[PDB]
Amino acid sequence: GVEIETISPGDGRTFPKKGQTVVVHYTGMLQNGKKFDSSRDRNKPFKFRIGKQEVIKGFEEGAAQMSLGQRAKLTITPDVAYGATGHPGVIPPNATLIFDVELLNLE
Repeated sequence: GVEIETISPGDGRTFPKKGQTVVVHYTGMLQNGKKFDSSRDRNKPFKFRIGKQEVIKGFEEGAAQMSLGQRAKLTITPDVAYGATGHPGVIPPNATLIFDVELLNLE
């Protein structure tokens, strides 16, 4: 599953709903802190819809637990990331992933 360690608190009133577009900045890393993806490096906030499987299950689940403005570290185990396969070239098999996620807006 997903564990969340808060970095900055959110507002505690605005949580993502099912189907809702959330806008985040994120950095996706392997368990050693090696970055494999970052919206920050693109200078473009990333949008996806909660519960529509547009991102890995753990990312979606983690963001659903966050309130607007919150920044959190998500620890995501392989069964809710890329599993035993992994992502060839990108994510090794059975990889635990760490995402630094900031919830910037809900649409």
